[PDB]
Amino acid sequence: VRTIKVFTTVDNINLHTQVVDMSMTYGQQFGPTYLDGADVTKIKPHNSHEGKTFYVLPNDDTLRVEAFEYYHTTDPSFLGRYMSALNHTKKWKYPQVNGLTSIKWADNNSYLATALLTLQQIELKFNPPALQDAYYRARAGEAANFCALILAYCNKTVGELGDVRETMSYLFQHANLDSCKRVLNVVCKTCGQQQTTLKGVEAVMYMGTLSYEQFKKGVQIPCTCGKQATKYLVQQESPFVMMSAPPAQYELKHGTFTCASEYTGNYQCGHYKHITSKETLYCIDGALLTKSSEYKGPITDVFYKENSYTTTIKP
Ligand SMILES: [Cl-]
Ligand SMILES: [Cl-]
Ligand code: NA
Ligand code: NA
Ligand SMILES: [Zn+2]
Repeated sequence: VRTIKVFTTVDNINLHTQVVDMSMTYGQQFGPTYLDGADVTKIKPHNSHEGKTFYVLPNDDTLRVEAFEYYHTTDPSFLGRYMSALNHTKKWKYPQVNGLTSIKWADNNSYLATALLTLQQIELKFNPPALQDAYYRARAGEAANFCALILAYCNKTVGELGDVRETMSYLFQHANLDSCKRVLNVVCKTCGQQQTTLKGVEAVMYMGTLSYEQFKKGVQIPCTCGKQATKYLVQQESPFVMMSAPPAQYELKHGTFTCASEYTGNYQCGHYKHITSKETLYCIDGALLTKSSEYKGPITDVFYKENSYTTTIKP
C-alpha cells in the first residue's frame, strides 16, 4: 500500500494532515477535491502532490466551523463554486489602470471590473476574513481570489452575466455598514408625511434616480392614493452613497461624483464601463482607458462621497 502525505483545508490557513492511498482517487477519499482551483476529484495522487494543500468541502464538524468563520456561509456548494471560479480567475489579467486594479476583459466580466474599481474608491470594510484577505490582495494587484469569491458569494459562474447594482448589494451585505443611517421623508398632499429610517445596506443604496442632489431636493414617486408623493433625504450618515436607475442618457459632471457605471445596450446584451472623476474624467473599460473633460452616456449607477448631511427642508 503506497501513500503520500497531503494537507486538506477549507481556508488555506488551517491545515489538516492526510495520509492518502495512491491507488484511490482524491474523490474516493475526500469527496470533491481541488488543487488551487483545479478539480482533482477524479485523479489519483501523484508523487509531486506530497506536502501540497488541497481544498475540500466542509464535510466534517471542524471544517464546517472553519469555513463559517472564514467565509460567513454554510451554503454546501460554496467551496466548489469558489474553486471552480478561481480556476478561471487565476488566468485573468489584472492591469493597473490609473492607479487602480482593473480586470482585462474575459468571460463577460465587465460588471466585475467596474465593481472592483468602485470598491477601491469608497470606504468599505468587509466582514468575512475571506473577503478581507482577498480584497487586500486585490488592492495590491492580485485579485484572482477576490474575483472568485465575488462570483461565489453572488452565485454567478464565470461567463454568466451580472448586474453591478445587485453585485454591490451582495458585497455590502458582507460589509460593516452598521454606522450607516438614512432618514427619509415621504410627503403626499392628501396623505401627509411619513418618516422612515434605514440602516446598513439600505442606508447607502437608492434605486430610482442617479442624482444625489435631486434626492435631497425631492423625487416624485407613486402614492397609494394615486397622487405623486415626494420622497426626500432628511439625514444621511454614510461615507458614500450609491444612486442607481435604469440606464438612461445622463451627463456626469467632473467633481460632482466619485465614480459611476455605464451600461451600453439592451438588458442582458450590453457591456459595462467605469467612469471615475479625478483630475479629469477617466473612462476605464477593463484594460482600456480614455479621458474627456465632459461625459454623457447610459449611466446606471453613481457613487458619491458623504460624511454627514442634514436637510434644510422645513416640512
Ligand atoms: Cl476589508
Ligand atoms: Cl458577512
Ligand atoms: Na475601499
Ligand atoms: Na453587515
Ligand atoms: Zn397620498
